[PDB]
Amino acid sequence: ATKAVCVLKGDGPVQGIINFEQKESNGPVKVWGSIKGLTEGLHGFHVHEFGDNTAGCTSAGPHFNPLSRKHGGPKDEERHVGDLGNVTADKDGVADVSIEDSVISLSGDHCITGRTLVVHEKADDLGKGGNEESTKTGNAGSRLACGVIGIAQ
Amino acid sequence: ATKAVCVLKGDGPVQGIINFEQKESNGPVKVWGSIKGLTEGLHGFHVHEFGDNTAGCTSAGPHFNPLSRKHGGPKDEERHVGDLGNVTADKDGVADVSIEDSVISLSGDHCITGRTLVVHEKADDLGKGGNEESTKTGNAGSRLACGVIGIAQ
Ligand SMILES: CN1CCCN(c2ncnc3ccccc23)CC1
Ligand SMILES: CN1CCCN(c2ncnc3ccccc23)CC1
Ligand SMILES: [Cu+2]
Ligand SMILES: [Cu+2]
Ligand SMILES: [Zn+2]
Ligand SMILES: [Zn+2]
Repeated sequence: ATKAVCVLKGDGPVQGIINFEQKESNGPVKVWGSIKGLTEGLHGFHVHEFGDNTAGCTSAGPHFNPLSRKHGGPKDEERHVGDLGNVTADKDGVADVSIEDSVISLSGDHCITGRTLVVHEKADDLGKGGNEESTKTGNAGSRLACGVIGIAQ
Repeated sequence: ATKAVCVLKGDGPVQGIINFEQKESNGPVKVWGSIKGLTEGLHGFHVHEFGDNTAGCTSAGPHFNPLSRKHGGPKDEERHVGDLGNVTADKDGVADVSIEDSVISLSGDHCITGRTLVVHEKADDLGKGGNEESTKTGNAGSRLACGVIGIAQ
């Protein structure tokens, strides 16, 4: 298998740890971990293009989009490679994450390693919000925490 | 050109920013930036194998060594791919870095993107210290600051 990992930090209380594992080349990637310090509800969760956090999470640029598509949800055909939807926090501010995604990869042109995982301020509307920004960012707002996705042992 | 970047942080006062640029595929890589908060003297400077900072800089593992060689300096034929020698701080605590290396790459099997850059506690002896550890780590001590090397715009 191929493995990757991301430590999420920002300027506020949000922080987390997310693991990625891919059994086979071109097969699905399991994504799991925990994020804390959140407000209750949905927070957009995306791989952004650049693994640059020079100036904070803003430096990571737009959602990772090697296939030239519009923004969507992870269950949509029309989506960015980096569109992993939302994580959902309870009242305690914790999101336990355990999903599988077929579009991200840990090798090749869909590879997310060396890019930035970001957890956002607000819900991602998954492109269904009825404005142009919806089909670009999902209207998920600012970047609460992020980290560069790295190769794991 | 291909570009990458790394934000160095840790538990202490050391922090920095390092840029990488590779003009031609498989060509030399320019490495430049600044590290502050260092004690006066040499600090070992390496790409480590993993981009895992789960538990801090320790999680990055040994030096990036795809060819299973012994530790050396950047000028040596016998070196780890990640062996970038030392950065050198004055009394101001600053090392202003400007290196070119032809062994590291931002593509291929020697790609450093997705791995961890680390600045160490003390001098790297470039494998000339006369003990087994010299030939593994350069006796450069603990990990003051690190970050995952990411794809840049
Ligand atoms: C509760 N935990 C302990 C075992 C580590 N965990 C996993 N390990 C390996 N692969 C996974 C794939 C999908 C979801 C979780 C895991 C689960 C976290
Ligand atoms: C457009 N680019 C990134 C920053 C500017 N560039 C540099 N390249 C290489 N070394 C440097 C050392 C100090 C300051 C700037 C650079 C040229 C490539
Ligand atoms: Cu996003
Ligand atoms: Cu090192
Ligand atoms: Zn998107
Ligand atoms: Zn080494």
